Amino acid sequence: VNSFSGYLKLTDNVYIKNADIVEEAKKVKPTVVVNAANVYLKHGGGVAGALNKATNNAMQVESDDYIATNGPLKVGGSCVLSGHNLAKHCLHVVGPNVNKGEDIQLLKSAYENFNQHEVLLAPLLSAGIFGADPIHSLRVCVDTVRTNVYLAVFDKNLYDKLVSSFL
Ligand SMILES: CC(C)(O)[C@@H]1CCCN1c1ncnc2[nH]ccc12
Repeated sequence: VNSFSGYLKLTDNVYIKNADIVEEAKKVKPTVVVNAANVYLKHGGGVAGALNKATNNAMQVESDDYIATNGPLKVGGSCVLSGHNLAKHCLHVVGPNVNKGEDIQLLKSAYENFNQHEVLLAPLLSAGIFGADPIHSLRVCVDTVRTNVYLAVFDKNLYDKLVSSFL
């Protein structure tokens, strides 16, 4: 039993809700919140910009030190950093950005990072400003993640389409 509330159950391990991931994290304080990161950990917009803003830019300061030490992530890769005031940890995961010409096949690799964590709050990888089809991202999530994932979908209209079209 966990403290996630109001989710629709899609499969044995995947749950979905129309919600702002920032407000969800602040309420639940999950062990792991997933960020929709880029390889530079430059948290400018979308989920990343919103999460970072909610940390008063502390996420960006920590991220800049991480990059200065380690260099950029790989597309499809991840790193674990602090969750600041939002969660214990933030798993920064880089899905392919179609608006940069990146290979959508890397979306499965991106979701594989979730399997290293028993329970996560997360957005749909590569959706929104990353330019992929959210229906496809949900399918890849369900077919790749085996741990317990609670998906927050910001746009109510998109949420209804994801639910109604889910196979
Ligand atoms: C599918 C996406 C890209 O993840 C959705 C579609 C709109 C934005 N986005 C978000 N989802 C959850 N929490 C969020 N907080 C700020 C933005 C945001």
